[PDB]
Amino acid sequence: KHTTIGFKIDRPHDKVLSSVLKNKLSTYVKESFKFFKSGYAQKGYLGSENDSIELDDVANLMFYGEGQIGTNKQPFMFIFDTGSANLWVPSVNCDSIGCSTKHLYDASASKSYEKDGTKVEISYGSGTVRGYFSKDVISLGDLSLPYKFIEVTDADDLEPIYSGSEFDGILGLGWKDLSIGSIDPVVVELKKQNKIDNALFTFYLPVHDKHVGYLTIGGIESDFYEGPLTYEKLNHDLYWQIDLDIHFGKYVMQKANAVVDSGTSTITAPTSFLNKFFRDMNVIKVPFLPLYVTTCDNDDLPTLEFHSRNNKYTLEPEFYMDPLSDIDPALCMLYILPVDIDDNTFILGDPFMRKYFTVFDYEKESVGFAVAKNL
Amino acid sequence: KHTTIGFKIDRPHDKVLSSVLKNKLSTYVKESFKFFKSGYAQKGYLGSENDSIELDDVANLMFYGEGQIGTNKQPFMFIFDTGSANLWVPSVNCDSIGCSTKHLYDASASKSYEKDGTKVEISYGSGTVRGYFSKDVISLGDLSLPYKFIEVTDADDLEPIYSGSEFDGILGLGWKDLSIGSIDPVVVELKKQNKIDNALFTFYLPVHDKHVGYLTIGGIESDFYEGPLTYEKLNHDLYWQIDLDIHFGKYVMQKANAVVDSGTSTITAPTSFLNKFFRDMNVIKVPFLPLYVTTCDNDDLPTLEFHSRNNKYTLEPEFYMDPLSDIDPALCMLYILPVDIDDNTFILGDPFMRKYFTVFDYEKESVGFAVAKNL
Repeated sequence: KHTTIGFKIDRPHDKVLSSVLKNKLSTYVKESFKFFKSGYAQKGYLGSENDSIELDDVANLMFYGEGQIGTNKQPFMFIFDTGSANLWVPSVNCDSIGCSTKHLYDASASKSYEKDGTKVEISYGSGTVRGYFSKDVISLGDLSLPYKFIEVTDADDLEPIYSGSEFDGILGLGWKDLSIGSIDPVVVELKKQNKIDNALFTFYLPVHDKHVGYLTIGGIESDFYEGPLTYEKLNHDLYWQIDLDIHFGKYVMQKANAVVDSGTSTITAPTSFLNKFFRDMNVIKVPFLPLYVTTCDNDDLPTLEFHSRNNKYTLEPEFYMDPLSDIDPALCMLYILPVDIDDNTFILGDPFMRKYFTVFDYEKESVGFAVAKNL
Repeated sequence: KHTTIGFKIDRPHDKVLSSVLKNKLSTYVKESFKFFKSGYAQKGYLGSENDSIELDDVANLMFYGEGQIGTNKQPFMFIFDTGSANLWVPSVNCDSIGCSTKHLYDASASKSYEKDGTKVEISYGSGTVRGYFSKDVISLGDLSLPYKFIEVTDADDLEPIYSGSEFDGILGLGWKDLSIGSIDPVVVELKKQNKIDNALFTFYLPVHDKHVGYLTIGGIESDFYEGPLTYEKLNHDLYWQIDLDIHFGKYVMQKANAVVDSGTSTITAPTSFLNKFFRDMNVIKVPFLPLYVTTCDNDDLPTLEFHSRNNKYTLEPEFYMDPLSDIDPALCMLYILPVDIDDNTFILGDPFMRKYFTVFDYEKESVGFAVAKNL
């Protein structure tokens, strides 16, 4: 009924596990864990100021390569960003060495191009791009619309991520125009132009395949979930985040800020909060590897809880643990990592959304949750 | 000619390595080193706020020799400690668990015992003993004098080192500190009572028997050194501390304070200074073990230099490293540790004393160094 587009996910731990096998670091990982099990060193290690998780360690990049712009169907690889409204592609006029390997946009080749030319710059966490506004028809599956996007002519300040990544541009699934302008995100614009039923999108992330996800635009496919669909009002005008009381075992943070983001590869929690939980659960960090590890048969590990005013969400260990099958199947890595955004911000990333189908509704200014149906 | 007393030497790294072996951590040590010298993550690794060197446990060298008290010459093993000015033995009145295996002083069995009874608490490293003052005849080699010392009645806070080591008490070869007590240390008192030629003592650690050393009291034995013997005036009133410019390869600290110490198993250096040197030399800390390791075939390791106003002392790599023969004979441990004791302060412990015959002169308020005679 509603347009569904498949995407692929670049899982950050895949290159880490690859490196571990390639550099013969399996024994190092195993002995590191064994060392805290030898009881020699008392504490159990959870990292340091220099040995800590960074935002890049939890970036779950969502790639979509079927989008096209203009009458001559110019192809691009996009990544999704749930944190902003902007859509941009690199210009044929971009002279950056980063642009030399990308699919470029050529306005002169599209009969539906409409000039704007207003100079603009936008900044992400990984850097800044500059260019100017342009309008043309963007196609995403069976949806097409004239849309005002940014044509990037300078991507020098998006280094080293840009030249080292396989995307051309970014497609915004958030609220905030990062520029001086106030351009609606593409899902809102689709609704404004009467091309979809409602200004909403959903994420279905199949539990059986962690490298794929599905984005549905314009309405809810009930085949994706079972049981109640429940909504939580956003606690912010510009981001998909909500208020939740969050329980990690006996540790509770009341009225936490929970960001819902399929672009984050793990659950994240404030470092001080998570370290108390991990210490109790005999979880350790492998020194200078982005890996938190415990035994798979660890029967202290609880079902996480997330309480709103009216609803209660839970996440069983099977969703936030995965065995290190190529190292030692008795050892599991955890998909809960420490990230300090502020005092009370958690991110409900990929593992949460493998259990819960999610609805992002611009009209209702709410996120909806339902237990995903595994197909 | 002058009184020479032999002593046993207890080096703390032997206990560390025995524990590594017993706990089957040899592979952990080797793989940890292989990980970090590989430089995969960074040019690590040198510890952190959550992986630190603890001075008192890690580097507690013990020289211990025989002494007697009382007219029935009750025998004790004393630590010969240049960092303190107290003399104490455990009392028959000590009911501490740790005292149950020690030689205990019995005042009632000595005709020359004179009561005092003033109660005191004195500290050593992270530990303290409590007891009270007594006076009796102390015998050291062929010397004998009436002396005021402490009978310890509570050694509970000197655990676990007390019950884990062979010594009974401690003999102070340091300076009187009136904020602790007013008793002149035994070597000063011996000269006061005209029982030795001069208020000085020396240490000789012959290389041909590494588990034994020699304390000489009252004068300098020519048999123990070769070449010139040069003195350095103390730059402190309470400690055997001197002013040096110190070279660790290309890293130079001007106006360093260096304490010569019979209770320290390593050279110690300020962390920021030493870490620069270790990074350059591919020296790595084994995480959560007090071991700094490199390959034995490391040709970059330099002869350390110690410059005073008039003299220059040096310490070749042979003195500050040793192969880890029972773990991996291709790896060597370094006897240099990062400890922040105070501004610009280094300790010259065992590795320095193994090259240099050392003279501690109370009258000249100086230390003296000469190359020790070893065939």
